[PDB]
Formats: sequence, C-alpha cells, structure tokens
Amino acid sequence: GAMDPDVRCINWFESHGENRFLYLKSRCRNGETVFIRFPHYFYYVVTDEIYQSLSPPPFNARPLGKMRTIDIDETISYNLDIKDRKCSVADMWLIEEPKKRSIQNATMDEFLNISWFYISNGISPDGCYSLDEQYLTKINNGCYHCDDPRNCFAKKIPRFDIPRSYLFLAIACHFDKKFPSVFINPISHTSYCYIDLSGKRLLFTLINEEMLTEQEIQEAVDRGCLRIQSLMEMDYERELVLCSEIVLLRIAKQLLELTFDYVVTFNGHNFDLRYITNRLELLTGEKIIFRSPDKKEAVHLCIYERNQSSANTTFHVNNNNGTIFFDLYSFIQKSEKLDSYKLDSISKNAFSCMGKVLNRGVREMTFIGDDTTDAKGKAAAFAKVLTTGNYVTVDEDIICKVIRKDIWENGFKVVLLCPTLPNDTYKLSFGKDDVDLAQMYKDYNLNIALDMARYCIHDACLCQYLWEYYGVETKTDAGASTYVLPQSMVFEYRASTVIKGPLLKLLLETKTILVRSETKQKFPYEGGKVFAPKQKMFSNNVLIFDYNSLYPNVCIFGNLSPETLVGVVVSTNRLEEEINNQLLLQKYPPPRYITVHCEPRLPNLISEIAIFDRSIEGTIPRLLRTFLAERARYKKMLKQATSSTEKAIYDSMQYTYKIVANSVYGLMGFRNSALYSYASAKSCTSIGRRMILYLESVLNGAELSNGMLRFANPLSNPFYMDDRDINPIVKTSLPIDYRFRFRSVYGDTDSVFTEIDSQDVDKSIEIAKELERLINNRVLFNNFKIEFEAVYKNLIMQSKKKYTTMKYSASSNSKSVPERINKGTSETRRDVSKFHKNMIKTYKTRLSEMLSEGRMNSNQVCIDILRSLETDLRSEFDSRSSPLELFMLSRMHHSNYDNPNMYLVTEYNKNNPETIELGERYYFAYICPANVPWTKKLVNIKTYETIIDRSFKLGSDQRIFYEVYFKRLTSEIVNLLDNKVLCISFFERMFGSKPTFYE
Repeated sequence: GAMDPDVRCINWFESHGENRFLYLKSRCRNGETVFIRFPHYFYYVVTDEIYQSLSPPPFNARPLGKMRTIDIDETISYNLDIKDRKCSVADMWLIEEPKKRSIQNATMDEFLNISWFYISNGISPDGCYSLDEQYLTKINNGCYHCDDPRNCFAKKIPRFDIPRSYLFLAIACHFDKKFPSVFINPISHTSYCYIDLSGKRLLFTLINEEMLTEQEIQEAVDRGCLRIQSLMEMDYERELVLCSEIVLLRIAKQLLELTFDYVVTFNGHNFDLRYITNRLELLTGEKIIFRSPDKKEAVHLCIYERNQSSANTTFHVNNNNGTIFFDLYSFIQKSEKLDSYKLDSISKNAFSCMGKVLNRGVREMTFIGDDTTDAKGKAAAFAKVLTTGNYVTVDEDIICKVIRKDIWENGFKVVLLCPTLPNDTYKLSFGKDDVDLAQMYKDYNLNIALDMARYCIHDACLCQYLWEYYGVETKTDAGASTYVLPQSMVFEYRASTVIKGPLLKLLLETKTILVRSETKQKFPYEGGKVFAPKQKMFSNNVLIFDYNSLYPNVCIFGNLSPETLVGVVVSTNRLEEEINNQLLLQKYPPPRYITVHCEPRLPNLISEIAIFDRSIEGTIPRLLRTFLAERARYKKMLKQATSSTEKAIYDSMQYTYKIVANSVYGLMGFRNSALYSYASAKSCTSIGRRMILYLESVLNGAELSNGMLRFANPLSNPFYMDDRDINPIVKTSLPIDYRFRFRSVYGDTDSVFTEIDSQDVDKSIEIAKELERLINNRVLFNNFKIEFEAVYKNLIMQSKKKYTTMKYSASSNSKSVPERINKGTSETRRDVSKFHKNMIKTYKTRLSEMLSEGRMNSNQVCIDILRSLETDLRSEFDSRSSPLELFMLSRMHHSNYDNPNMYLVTEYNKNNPETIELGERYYFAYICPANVPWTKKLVNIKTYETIIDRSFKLGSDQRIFYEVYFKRLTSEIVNLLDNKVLCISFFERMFGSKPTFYE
C-alpha cells in the first residue's frame, strides 16, 4: 500500500513528444521501484536588462546574482600594445520556459538543460532521498508526478545498498561465405543470462528447430531439451529450449520490452539487437515497443548513431522506459587502449590464473588454481568464468577443450585436452569457446547445435563477467555524480559534453561567464610528436620516473586559461623579437606573469609568446584543482572503507576524477569545446616539454660520489629567476662508498628513463628512491613532483609501444619475482623457429656482454656483431649440421574467413595416407630443391611451405630453404642495433632487399 519514501536514483530519461517530460527511475530499500515524472523546461541565462524587457514574461525565473562576463577571444600582437580584455558585470537570471525560445542575446547557451535541472533543484543524479509525498501525485501504479522537485527532493540521505536486475544476452546467426544478412540468414541461437534482484543467475538458450531434422529434434527432447510450439509454452527454468524462429523472435521481443535495469551486450547495438529487430519485422509484422513509465509515449526500437572525429561511431538504443541498453564493445573502446577489441582478446587479458599441475600424460593435463597458486581471489575470478567456459588457453598458445571441472568459492580444479610439458606451474587464460563457425553451420546437426548453444551462452555470460571486471555499474554512478548527468548518458556522450556539468557548477560558484564573440580560427596544437630511445639494448638497469599528472599541474602552475591570457606577442624578425622580449620583461614581470614560448601559428613568425596573469586563479586551473582534490578525497575514503561494495564505489569515483582531469588537455585544443584555448593548449604543451628537458639535462651525466649527487647542470628554474638554491652538488643520505653515473636515455610527454651504470637492483632501488627525494626537494618546484615507478632490468625497447624488460617495482626488493613485461609483439611457439629463438638468445647474451665492457662506438659493437652473423650464417649454409627440427613451424587448420593454406593442407590430405582434420595442429618448414643456390630474389615463400608429418624425411635432393629463416633472423638483429646505415648495407648485400624497422 504505502510507498517507501526512501529511494535511490538509478537512471534518468526523457520522452520527446510534443507534450514531453523528464523521468526518474528509482529503487527503494525493499526493492520496489518508483518512477517519478517531472515537467520539462528549456533553460536560458539572461542579463537583468534583457529579463526586464521580455516579450511575454518567462514561465518562471530565479536570480543568479552578479556575474562577470569576459571576452575570451584570443588575439595576436606584433608589439606590446595589448588592449585590456572586455569585461562587464550584471545581474543574471536563470529563466524557465515550456516551449523553446529564441532570446536575442542570452548567455551560457553551451550548457545542457538536464544539467540545469539537477543544479537548479539541488538534485544529485545518483543520490538517495526521503521523498516528501506531499509533493507527489500518483498517476499509474508505481508512477508519480512531481511539480515541485526542489521541495520533493529536499531531504538528501546517505547511500543505501540496492539490488538490481540485469539481462545479458548474445545471439548466433547462420552464414556460409559472406557476413550474415538479415534477408537470407536465420538466427540459430539466442542465449540469455538473467540476474535477479536476489543475485540468482538464470541461464537459458533458445535453439532454432527449423535448422534441424525432425529425428534430431526428437533426439534433443529424448536427451533433455524442452521443445515448444508458442511463446505461451516457454519455461524459463529450462536451460535448453528448441523452438521455431518466429517463437524465438517473439520471446526476444517479450524480454526486450521488460524494464530491466540494464540490458547488456557485446556489440549488440550494432549487430545482435539490430538483427533480432529486422528479422522480426521480416518474418512477422512486429516491432519491439518501448513505453514511458506513465504509458504516455510509445516508440519502436530503433538504433541511432553518434559520431566523433579526433574517429569512431557508436550505436545506441532509443528506449524511453528507463532501462539502460549498454554495449560493452563501445564502452571498452572509449575507456581502454588495447591492441585488439575482439572479445577473445579482451577476455584473455581479463581472465587468467596460475595452474599448479596435479596429473600428466594420456592427452589430458590437469591443473588446480587457488589462493596458494597465484594471488588472493584471482583463481576465484577464473573459477566463476569456468562455470560456462568450455576452452582454456594454457601458456599463451595451447588452446584446449575442458573435460571436467571442480569449482568452489576460491579455487578450481580443471582437466584439459592438451599435449604435455609438465612443469610445476603454468598460465591459464580464458575467453570464448574458439571454433570454426562457418564449418559447423555447413555440417549442422544436433551435436553441433548443442555445441553452439554452449558457445553462445558463454558469450552472454562473458558480458556479465566483463561487466563485473570493468566495474561498469559503479563507474556509471560515479560518472553520473561527477558529470552531473543521467546514468544512461555517461558513456553515451563524448568528453566535450561530460565536462560541461562540473564546468557549469564552477562558473556559477566563481560568478563568471566566458563569451567568445568571434569565429574561432582553425588549427588545434597538431604535431604527432613520437619518442625514440637513445639506444635499444640495455646492459644496465634503467630507472623509471613519472611526473605526477603533468598537464593538469602545468595548467595550475602557469594559470593557463583563456581569460587569464593577457595576450600573445609574435615577431617576424630578430629585431622585433628582441625589442618585444625586453619590453615583455619590463611590462609583465615574474612571478605575477609567466611568458611561454610556443610553436608559432604562422609560417613567417619566428617567435610566439603567450603571457598569462597568475594573480587571479583562472577557470581551467581551478576546475583541475577541484578534480585533483576530489580524487585525493576518494583515494582516502577508499583506504578507510572496508566493505568491498564501498571499496568499489570510492575506487570508481577516484577513477572518474582521473579521467575527467586528463580530458582537459585535449579539450583545450578541441575547437568545438567549452574549454578551447589555442594559447593555453599550446602553452601547456610547451611548459610540459620544458619540464621534461630540464629534468633530463640535470640527470644526464649526473654522478654520485661520496655522499654527494652531482647534477649535470644547475638547478635553475627554466621560466624565471627563482628563490631556490641552484647548486647542483647535493647531499644525499646514501653510502659514501657508492660511485655511480647516470644517463638520460629516453623521455616522452610525462616520463623519463634514466640508465644507471649498475645491475644491482637492490642498490638501484635504494638510489632511485633517493633520486626521487632530491628531485622533488631541490630540482623541481611549486606543484611539480615525480614518483619513481620501477627499475627495468634487461630493457630492450623500440618505443613506449614496443618494449621488453623485467620490471622490479618500487615496492619490490632484489629477490622477489619480477614482472616479465612484453608489449606490442607478435611471435612464440611456431611463428618463429627454434633456430631463430636459439640465435636471438645468443646474440642478445653476446650483445649485453659487449655493452658491459664499455668499449664501443655505435659501430665497434655493430661491425663486430654483423661479422659474427655472416660467419655463423655462412657456416650453417655450408656445414648444415642443424636438425630439420630447428626449422619447423606450426599452425592450426581451419576453413576460410587464409586462402593458400587450404590449398596446402588439401593437397597433403589428397596425397598422403594420413589426414589433417579441420581442427588439427600441423608442422611445416621452408624446403627447396638442393640445386637452388643462395637466392637474393624472393618469391611467394608460400610455394616452399612443406608440411612435415611423422613419416617425412628430408630429400637427398632437397635443402632447408635457409634464406627465409636468415632474412627474418637478421631483421630482428638489426632492430636491436642502433647504427642504421651499416645495417641497411648488410641486408641488401646478403638478401637483395631493404629491411623493416619497428618505428
């Protein structure tokens, strides 16, 4: 009877009729659900003069107070005759209007109506409230109307936990050669994972009858499956249900129309749901129909798109019912930089564990994972995925089917269909059920249909596992709070729109309005600066130092904001450059003003100088100052919360403030943005560049002798004369007997790598921690800090994107287990041969020993190691002692989307007693006739690919086609090398071709 007045807001959404409304979906402590409706207004901000003049009066208005309005138009000056920035003060009004309205000179137009709703009425989109029932009037069961939200929502109350309902889903469409088209191909499967308010999971998968034999259908029934003839007969406690395609589609329709909190897919918005919807419209007449919670608006499901070049398109469902249709694909692209956005890749990363072996032999390994085996509850997470997973991937390579599983709350025992190399321990990776679908569909039978069902339910459940892993629920709520937006808009809108809420709040708080009175000219800060290490291979340890949030702190330091910019002073020749510099310094001295040299904006200017006044904190610096403070708060709250549900909330809030802070740099460069400021953006880049160069100049050739650190240049502030002791010789608390020497080896936009002449990681960590302290106390200034992240032993690196090293972190000691770090690569287990592996391992082991001698040019190493290669290469080409085993390579057999490999295995099967069946793992080598000499052309090496079965013996009139293996090997070797012109000569001489260089 009585409504629970204690509610937690969980989404907000709009109808769009001619008679339109805002709706809240909330949840009570019991679990009841309350929809509340609010009238829609369009908000306008006007000056008090405009307000007084208004044609008919506005529906309503509230004063905002006096506010300054500042012209932020950027202008260049060829001298120091720079006019003051236009700035007026007036009383402002927020006005409300039920119909749209053109008001000739209204201000603050860039900000969103919804943002004004929350701000004006004092409502947090993720808040809990004791609603004042006095201000609600019922209109359906469960749906109330609220004319006065400010009063109705007046009692905010602390957050209480709530339960939520989820539908995760996946489909499977038939195909042979082309991508599935709705006009011809039927849906074969629809799988669903339902999570109830209780926490109960319900799995069910609907199989399409019409792609099976009547005999087969009856087999399925006899085996366990429910068969059904209409929607009416569906029983959701049956995990497997056979039915017609139309029934299947009507079931989808019934489920998709329900008001789940979240309907979650992987690429469902562009494919799965689009497919269901069109295939339904085809076979029956029917539409999927969404209604507002008061039944006033009804829309047909219709996928729309949103676009954003820097770049990608995203797809969105138009439901008007409060359900969040959430596509993990789009979200994962937005929120993570990854090599692949395929679901098998994303799952591999997310779900792995360490497997201690319990049995061996037959064709069945066995593993256990638990707290003992890897890390606390990392097995627990793997175990959850195993409930529905049917293929584990051992040690990065060996794909293999599960045979049995035992699962408890903390661990899993799992027996797999693989080969054998039984060490005590191995790495287990999850992901899909890998297959050849196209073949399965070609040979379709009952056992395949059941396999596909197992496959398809797992893809649905992968969405819930990823949703857990990526913490989307709490990120949505955190986003809603921070961005002052509906939960459903958080990951739909782009970064230039989500920043506007907290910006609007700050402008209100600082009683400030920023107005651009002119077309912005075009250009953004483009440049494409990418970063090349001084050398690739490292004999010695490398110390890693990160600036802390460099661009946020740069903006704070410089007070860089479009309205704190006094002007830009440009020059076309050195006479103007010099007069202007000396006038600059008289008229705009430090520390009140900072002056920043920027890449000049026109090809004929030789200098460009931005001058910022630091006396009154600018808008952008203050926004950033807020976001860092908020982040700090939540990081503390995170460490004082102890309930894991709380940990999740504060960890999300913290993360959300990182992200939005880091959005600001790019937004200063983006012309369609409320934070655009060409000068500020450029000045931010430029101040950051200098902080990297300064740190590097000081550390490059620095030495430590006695207790003293001799920095390589004086510790002078690069922007202006400073209070600080610039003396570069500095007392350290280290051992007097230590004597070491430092080299600035690599640095990028916010990071600096320092080589120390030492391999003793224990000492290297001692020293870096001290280097950290002295850098922060003596080298740096104001809000610039570094932290020392890690030591990198055996660094081999090519860029920040492609590198390999043993990482010993700050927490680490000499003798704990490293973290093998690999980045950007593509090899191992039969991309490359044992000959290559053995050669590269020797040429590294010999090259690192050649750098510990210290006796080198770039060339005395380069010549010495290209000599050694020639000899070893000509020797193997002559002696020929290395077994064929050392040149074998592997591959999986499968059907096409690949094309010449079907021809290869076909012709082997067609010509040999044995068959390589369509899921088998076969070996191969590059073999040619023995009367071919050293060949400097190449062909399609493909013609010399030769399957090597157990019988195979190398022809007396055949040779291992050594050239292919050498050319790949010397390619890897010249990219370890630093001298480039030597390397390109060797590679034309030996192989008649030009090498690759991973740039």
